[PDB]
Amino acid sequence: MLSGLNHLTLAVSQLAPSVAFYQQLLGMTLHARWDSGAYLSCGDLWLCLSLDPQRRVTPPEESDYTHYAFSISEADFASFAARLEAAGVAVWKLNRSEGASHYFLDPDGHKLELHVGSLAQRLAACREQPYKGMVFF
Amino acid sequence: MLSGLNHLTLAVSQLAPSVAFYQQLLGMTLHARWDSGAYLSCGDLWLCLSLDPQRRVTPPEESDYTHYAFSISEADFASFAARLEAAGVAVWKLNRSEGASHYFLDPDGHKLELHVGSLAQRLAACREQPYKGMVFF
Ligand SMILES: Cc1cc(CNCCS(C)(=O)=O)ccc1Br
Ligand SMILES: [Mn+2]
Ligand SMILES: [Mn+2]
Repeated sequence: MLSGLNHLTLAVSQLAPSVAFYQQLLGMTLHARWDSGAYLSCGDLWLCLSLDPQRRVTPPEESDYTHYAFSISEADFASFAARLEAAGVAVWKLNRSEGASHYFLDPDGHKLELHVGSLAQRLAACREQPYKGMVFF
Repeated sequence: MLSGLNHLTLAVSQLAPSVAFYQQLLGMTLHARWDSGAYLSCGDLWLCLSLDPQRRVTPPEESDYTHYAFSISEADFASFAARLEAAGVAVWKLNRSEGASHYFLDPDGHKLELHVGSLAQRLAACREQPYKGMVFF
């Protein structure tokens, strides 16, 4: 059967600024870089950045809600979000509809998120403040 | 400090066929569903399906290379690929890299992959046969 996410691959329009964003700004671990891509890790996550001439820099109003959330502790969340804000990182959402989250964009407009909490914690919170029509299995 | 992927959220145009795809076809566990979304798990992966009127059913020629790969064992790979084929699931790429990979599309055209192999395995292969311009850290 399927056992988890093997890797996340993001198409990027310019390799160097994307590597800098994920490694320097977000603090992910850079393992390899070549003319057309890079491999990073974020804890157990394998992230690939793939240089793609088809990737467009996409404003958030032009893309759907597909997004990628990274885990951060309650102790680190606010200062990390504030550092991104002070660095001029663009945002895409303000309303906290799924808990403690900070919504921000990568250089190509990929929709990213910092989130505090697990799925179990989100289910427990939703039992008290459920989304409309919610059923739990 | 970021510690991993917290969740992957896919925007979907029709919630029922997307739930059927991820739960019934791909075997993920459905934890909750509401009028505009669902939460599933696949091992450690927290997957959210979010009903989004902005999601277009997108042909693979019209999207970039961003994609989401799920882990499967080598022993299970061929029968899972055959299950997807029986269900008429379209393929968007042939494998030409190390480790088994099956590249398939979800109902809205999200680019998915089954992959056998870790980052460590990929890096080992790359060290022996580096991509053009490849540098390691
Ligand atoms: C830091 C780094 C950069 C590059 C890009 N070098 C570009 C050189 S040129 C003269 O063609 O502009 C590759 C690997 C690492 Br690691
Ligand atoms: Mn989210
Ligand atoms: Mn891949």
